[PDB]
Amino acid sequence: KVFGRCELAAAMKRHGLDNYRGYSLGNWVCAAKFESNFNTQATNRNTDGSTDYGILQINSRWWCNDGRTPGSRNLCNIPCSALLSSDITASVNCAKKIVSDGNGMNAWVAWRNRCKGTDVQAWIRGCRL
Ligand SMILES: [Cl-]
Ligand code: NA
Repeated sequence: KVFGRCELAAAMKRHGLDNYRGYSLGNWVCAAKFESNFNTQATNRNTDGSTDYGILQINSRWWCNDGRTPGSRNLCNIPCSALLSSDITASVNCAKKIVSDGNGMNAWVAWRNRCKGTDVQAWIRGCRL
């Protein structure tokens, strides 16, 4: 599914991401544009050989098991495939655990490289609040 911008803003608020560990809702919406272009089915290869999955692009080396990444820890006890669904619960439960891993949202290179230091409110401007 390719979520509409305000549709995704609405969903992440439902699960309690607005201001989670101090990161305003718009930082998450901003992360989800640039990681995946708003698409729950997104999958990408990293060099280290790991793959990034879904809306936020959760990585298989630590975070979910995909069976092809040596040394995977499956720190969300989850199949990476389940994070491509249309129901973003698993991707949020896991994202809550990553962000809480100390380096915050800097765990997302597109957040660092593109969201951070910006007016992350443009990402929810027009959302019915
Ligand atoms: Cl932080
Ligand atoms: Na893993």
